[PDB]
Amino acid sequence: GGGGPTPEYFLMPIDPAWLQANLPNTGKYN
Repeated sequence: GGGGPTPEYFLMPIDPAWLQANLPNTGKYN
């Protein structure tokens, strides 16, 4: 989760919101 480049499973940060951030913008981070 978050908002930036690179897929979420590189680092796995504690964003709780991304799971229903229902724009085409799941699965990446900052």
